[PDB]
Amino acid sequence: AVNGKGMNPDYKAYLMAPLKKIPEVTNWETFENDLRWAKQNGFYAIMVDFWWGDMEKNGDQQFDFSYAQRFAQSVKNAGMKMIPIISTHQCGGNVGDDCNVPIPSWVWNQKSDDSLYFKSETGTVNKETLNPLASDVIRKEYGELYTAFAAAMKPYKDVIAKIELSGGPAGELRYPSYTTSDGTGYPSRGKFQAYTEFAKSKFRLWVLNKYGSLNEVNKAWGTKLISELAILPPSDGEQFLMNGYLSMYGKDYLEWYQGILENHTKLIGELAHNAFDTTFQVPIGAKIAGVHWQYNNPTIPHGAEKPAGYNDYSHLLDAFKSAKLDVNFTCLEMTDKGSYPEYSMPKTLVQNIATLANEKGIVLNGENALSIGNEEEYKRVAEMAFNYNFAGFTLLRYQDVMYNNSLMGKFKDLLGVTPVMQTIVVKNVPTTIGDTVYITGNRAELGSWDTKQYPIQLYYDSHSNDWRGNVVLPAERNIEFKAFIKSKDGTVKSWQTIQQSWNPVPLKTTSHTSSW
Ligand SMILES: OC[C@H]1O[C@H](O[C@H]2[C@H](O)[C@@H](O)[C@@H](O)O[C@@H]2CO)[C@H](O)[C@@H](O)[C@@H]1O
Ligand SMILES: OC[C@H]1O[C@H](O[C@H]2[C@H](O)[C@@H](O)[C@@H](O)O[C@@H]2CO)[C@H](O)[C@@H](O)[C@@H]1O
Ligand SMILES: OC[C@H]1O[C@H](O[C@H]2[C@H](O)[C@@H](O)[C@@H](O)O[C@@H]2CO)[C@H](O)[C@@H](O)[C@@H]1O
Ligand SMILES: OC[C@H]1O[C@H](O[C@H]2[C@H](O)[C@@H](O)[C@H](O)O[C@@H]2CO)[C@H](O)[C@@H](O)[C@@H]1O
Ligand SMILES: [Ca+2]
Repeated sequence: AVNGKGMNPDYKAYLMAPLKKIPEVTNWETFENDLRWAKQNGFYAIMVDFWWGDMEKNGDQQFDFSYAQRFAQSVKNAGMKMIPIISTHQCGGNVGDDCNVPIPSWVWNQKSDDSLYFKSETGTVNKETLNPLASDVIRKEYGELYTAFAAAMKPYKDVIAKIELSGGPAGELRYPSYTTSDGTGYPSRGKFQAYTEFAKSKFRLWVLNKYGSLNEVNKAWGTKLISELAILPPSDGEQFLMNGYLSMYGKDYLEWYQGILENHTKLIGELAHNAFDTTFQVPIGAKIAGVHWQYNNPTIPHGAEKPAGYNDYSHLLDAFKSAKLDVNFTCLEMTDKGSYPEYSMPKTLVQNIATLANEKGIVLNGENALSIGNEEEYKRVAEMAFNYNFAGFTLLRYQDVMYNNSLMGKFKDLLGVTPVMQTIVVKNVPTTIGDTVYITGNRAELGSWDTKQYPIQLYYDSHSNDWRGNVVLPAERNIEFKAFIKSKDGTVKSWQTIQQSWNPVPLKTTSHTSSW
């Protein structure tokens, strides 16, 4: 893996449940059998949406966790684990959505202003999820929902492996900047979503709080604003994305804009921890979308990410570390293109997020953005997952492998692996002062024969005079590998004479000794 390390010893594969409730797909008996089958193919747990629209449909404090409870019961009967996603967003309307579960209708009556929803550059209103600006309403509702959920699911604490929170549209921490109705669907530029009166008002106050008075504002922005009312979000999102973002106004606007999501992250992280830490004691995470289009567009750089709220990923991730939330990213199955007209760079994006997350020490999880119908995509996921220290991978979605045996088989081999620590020993290596020995092999967990970025470093043993090291490997899979020497300058000097192999890697920890 990167930095001479191996794969993450805690890696686990999860299966995304269907969008429709199980009873709308099959019966519980078959479901339990499907779970037992998934478990046999390497899946540790099933991740599932529990919609707010279902749990608190009738009215405030009128909860119904019966479906959730019945679901967990079958997961228990099947000896599986589950990861509930407390989906406080709407189901249906997004790409590939085969459902219709809007959030409780009554929640909208809690305000007379336009503080609860979103409004785009061109006036399009969106109600897929509560506007994170309404932190007072969010604190109350999420707070009550989370605590009610914890109590209702207490009997199933043993089958809950982790809990995922919904931070916005499609359960992702972002603004609803790419939608059909707003004319911003992939792969077009996104539209800023801060045009409600309430949003304008908050930005205005934030600016004034930062500089004190209009005069200081004008001084900092180098503008000639006539009055406080002239402080507004961009009038033209396209011109703003073309070069306005470069000005001091631009930087302030984007800071505030992304800042709303960061504060939201801290808020739900606090509520979640207060509600679950004692009862469940399981990790809590949230999702970051993979807005890969318009990434390298020369005219409107990062023209899709910025409107979505993603301007500075480093700063964004700090909010996660701060809230004590693990991160779940996507687009692990895609490769870079970067050509007109999509200017898509998903892999570069993933590499960047992973690196940042690793540096900050944030537990990293991932998913595939679109359905995978070919083995090649599994390899892409494997390459990313096993070389950038991912702790978990969730496959979307259930039916794709559950009803396709050959596909399910390719996943078991490539992704449904169980990491096991093994000792690799290499004798008689003709190393000279300055050299270091690494191993690289055929599987992604071994760098896929890469000597540049992913080789796994070994350590010299001055007592037995050989090179060794404890490496994490995929249990019960066949591997081939060879050690090689790297110069002080990083040049590959030579390779082990004969290619080694382990068919397969044993399930118990032991050692593989070979000679140069
Ligand atoms: O709030 C000040 C001003 O902001 C916007 O104008 C920006 C523009 O969006 C940027 O692209 C760049 O040109 O800087 C401008 C500010 O000098 C709003 O369009 C405008 O209505 C508002 O007064
Ligand atoms: O639903 C949010 C979702 O949006 C994106 O998915 C894209 C997909 O990558 C494109 O190929 C095309 O199908 O449009 C989809 C929706 O616009 C992100 O890739 C994904 O990370 C994000 O969760
Ligand atoms: O291209 C990857 C390749 O790596 C190994 O082959 C080495 C070989 O062991 C060295 O003696 C020398 O020939 O460099 C080769 C790499 O170009 C693996 O043995 C091979 O299976 C793998 O495809
Ligand atoms: O059930 C999980 C969520 O699935 C959809 O959202 C996915 C989307 O299908 C995928 O293309 C994107 O890359 O990731 C999101 C987030 O997992 C539904 O639209 C969501 O409502 C569900 O929560
Ligand atoms: Ca409530």
